[PDB]
Amino acid sequence: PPLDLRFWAKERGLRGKTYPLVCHSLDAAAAALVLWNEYLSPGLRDTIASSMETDEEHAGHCIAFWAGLHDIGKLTREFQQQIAIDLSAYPGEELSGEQRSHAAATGKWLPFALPSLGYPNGGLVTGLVAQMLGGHHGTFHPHPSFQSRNPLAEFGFSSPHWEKQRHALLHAVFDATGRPTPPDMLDGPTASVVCGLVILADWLVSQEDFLLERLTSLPADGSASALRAHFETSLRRIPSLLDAAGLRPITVPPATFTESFPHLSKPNGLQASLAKHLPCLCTGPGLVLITAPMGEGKTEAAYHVADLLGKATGRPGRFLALPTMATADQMHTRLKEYARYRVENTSSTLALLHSMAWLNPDYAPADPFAATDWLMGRKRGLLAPWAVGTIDQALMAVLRAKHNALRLFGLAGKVVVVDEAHAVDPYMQVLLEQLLRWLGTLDVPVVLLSATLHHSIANSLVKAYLEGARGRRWNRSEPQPVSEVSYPGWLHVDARIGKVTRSSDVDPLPIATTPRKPLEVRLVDVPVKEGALNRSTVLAKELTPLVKQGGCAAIICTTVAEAQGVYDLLSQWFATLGEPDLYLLHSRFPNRQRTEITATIVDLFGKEGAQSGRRPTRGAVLVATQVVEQSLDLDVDLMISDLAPVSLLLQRAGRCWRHEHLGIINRPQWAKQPELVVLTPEQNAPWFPRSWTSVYPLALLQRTYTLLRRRNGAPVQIPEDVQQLVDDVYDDDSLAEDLEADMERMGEELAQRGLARNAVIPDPDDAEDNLNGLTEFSVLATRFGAGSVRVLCYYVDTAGNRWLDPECTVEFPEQGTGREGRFTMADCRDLVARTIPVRMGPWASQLTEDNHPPEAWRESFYLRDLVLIPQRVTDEGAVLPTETGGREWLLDPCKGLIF
DNA sequence: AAAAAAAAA
Ligand SMILES: Nc1ncnc2c1ncn2[C@@H]1O[C@H](COP(=O)(O)OP(=O)(O)OP(=O)(O)O)[C@@H](O)[C@H]1O
Ligand SMILES: [Fe+3]
Ligand SMILES: [Fe+3]
Repeated sequence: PPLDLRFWAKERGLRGKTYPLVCHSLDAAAAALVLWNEYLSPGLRDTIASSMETDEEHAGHCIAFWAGLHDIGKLTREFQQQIAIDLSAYPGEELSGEQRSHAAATGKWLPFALPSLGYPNGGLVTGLVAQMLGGHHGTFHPHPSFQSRNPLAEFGFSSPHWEKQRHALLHAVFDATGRPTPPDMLDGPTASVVCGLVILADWLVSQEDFLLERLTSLPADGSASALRAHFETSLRRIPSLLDAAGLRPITVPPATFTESFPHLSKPNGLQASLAKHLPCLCTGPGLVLITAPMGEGKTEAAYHVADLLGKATGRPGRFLALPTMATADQMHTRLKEYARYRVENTSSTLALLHSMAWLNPDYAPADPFAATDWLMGRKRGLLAPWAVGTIDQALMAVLRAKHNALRLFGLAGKVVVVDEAHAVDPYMQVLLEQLLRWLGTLDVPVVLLSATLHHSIANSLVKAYLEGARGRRWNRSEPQPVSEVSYPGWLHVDARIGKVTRSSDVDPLPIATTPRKPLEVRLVDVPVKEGALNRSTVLAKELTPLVKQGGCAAIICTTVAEAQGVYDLLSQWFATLGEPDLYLLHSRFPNRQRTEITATIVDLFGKEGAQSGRRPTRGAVLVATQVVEQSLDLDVDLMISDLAPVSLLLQRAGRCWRHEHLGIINRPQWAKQPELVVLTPEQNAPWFPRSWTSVYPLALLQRTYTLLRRRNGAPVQIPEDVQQLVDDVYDDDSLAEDLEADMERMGEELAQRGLARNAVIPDPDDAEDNLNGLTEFSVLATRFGAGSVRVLCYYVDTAGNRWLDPECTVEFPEQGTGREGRFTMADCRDLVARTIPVRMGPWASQLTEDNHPPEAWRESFYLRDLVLIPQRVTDEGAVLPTETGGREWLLDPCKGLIF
């Protein structure tokens, strides 16, 4: 029949005009086709068409055709009546009162009209294909159940009229994408990825510019050719939409190590053995597990590994996963330059992905690889050709929430690399395994970078990759894929056969790293007052040789109020000198402050301060919480930690003479050997302050302590005794002599790993025929725990007006400085910098209205959920600690927040 | 009682 163009698909923002539903549908079908050819990785396209068991011109045409049917659900009365419309020639199909999403309806009508064209009635293919189109807005719906023999009617689709036009529309786009015949196979994992494709497509033709332009040349009627005109017009315009979005693939030409990295003069022992023995092993899709110490160039190795795996799997896309927004920021630069160096001269962006990437002004817009607008959008990030972000951005592809199959699509065409794997806790590990699981089944090649990593984990990781690859999980009988991990050393995994080639099997060197002097480890007992450590005594003793001959020392404390006491203690102790330098650094400083301290600190004690002689010849001490453990270019002559689990101590203590080998540092006399003094309480099973049992499992401290007393002051070889210490503290049972406390630890780990299984999507086997499991729940974390809120201290005079400074001269912003007083990214960036991150606890449940921000701010994503912390200021101008949610707060200039 | 991450069509 002649398909009437009165049926619309868009009304929003057209200035009273409407866009016909055929036209939106074709547009989508075009965009989906273009995508297929020009955007998707070659190796991806193959994985999909292979899983459909077909050729690609065909595969992309079926995909082209489907994607056009995504909004067919809009052809119901419930949807089209919303705006003014004359449906006098379409009686019947009266309102139900159900209010079905058009998407759902699409998923509902499709499985009983697709066989018209050749699809298996009840065929898993028809099953999957209509389910994934019905989920074209990021929620999947269950396969339609029905009791009669005429479900098209059971589901509402009952008018002969309306049903011809649904068919006309069905038929129109069938004609356009070339009447493609149904594939034989299609499964869940492929179909969710194909979902992402359709979604990206619905988005690209949904923009107002595109639409308003197409709005000037609407075909005059439903004729197969008026429509073939339009389908061809849109076919023509989509590529320029890719270019606006910075979507073109970043393609790097094959090269050696030395060619890729001209600048790097000498390859690393590790690097030489990778660049040599991997080209052969990279037969196709598979996994590389690299593991080695700090500063051993793994990033550079990684960029390379990726490229071999890149050619092997038709995958130029890049995602590099990092443990913090910080380490991501830095690495964004490292890869942007690597791209400028490597790309052939001849508009594809390179993305920064984390919550804060708007507040970076060197990234976000107001150059090739420059971030574009469109790509700045909310879930899009992972759709960029290359991209570097936090690991959380990727695990969000395997939690159960909306658009996780967009997130999957993005990850699919790329090589993916996660650094500092060792970082992840039990909760995140479980999330990762399942990502690795789903990437396994999807032919995406994977790189894992780490420092020393415990074996159980390494096993579990690659095991997950292989369970995904082959399509069946592991047996209790089946012989574990990993039994020992070598530090340093690498490891390759093949998809085709699941062969775990180690380093020791392809080459016997052993891998060369930096040579460095054995670390001293000194258990030092400490007296106890009121449950916590009084350290006054032992501090005067260990840092007396600093106050005399100079030096660089670092004191690490388990908690924040601790390292604040240990700063006061030290601070008074220099007021007596009176004429070393003294620094404090934890998580509780306003962002603005935290940065510059970090800056000063990685200048003095950093590698750039030895090379520039800026390293302080007078004594210098730093007092830190576990902030030290992440991303700090430091080097200290002496270090003194409180006990932690060994894994953390050995990384806390990687800083000591981290740049000794450069021989560009004179160490003080007293600084004989690289030393870690480790505080511990004096006893009366081993016991610890509650504040240590609170952050670390009592059992884990107790083991670590005993694992050290088992050496009696013997030194730790590096990098040779490190892996045996990380494996053993967990593995040995004989280190545990409190069993209640050591069973609590194992229970608490179950707790976390358990919660994570509840967050995650299904194992791909289980999603073989049913996508509905993917987005179904009843906000999900990428991290176990209560989390942090951000607080902003405002100051209040007795009037009391509100100020941003204790000097009460910068009025509190009731408004912004953009047009109409809206807040801006520049405005938020400024504002956010005075906010400080405070761990959720009972206090946040007792928040009065003067802790809840101005109404102007509720309209801003960054500012919306800020908690305001008042700090009263006297008439004589003094900051008093102030009541807020049942605890006294005081932002101190030199110490940070204090509650 | 640590640190760490976290409106679309
Ligand atoms: N041949 C080489 N040997 C040692 N270092 C090198 C070499 N070539 C370059 N470097 C530099 O050494 C540093 C090594 O740090 P890299 O970026 O590899 O991180 P890493 O400490 O090795 O591991 P991670 O990625 O976890 O930080 C880099 O700054 C790199 O510029
Ligand atoms: Fe839709
Ligand atoms: Fe749509």
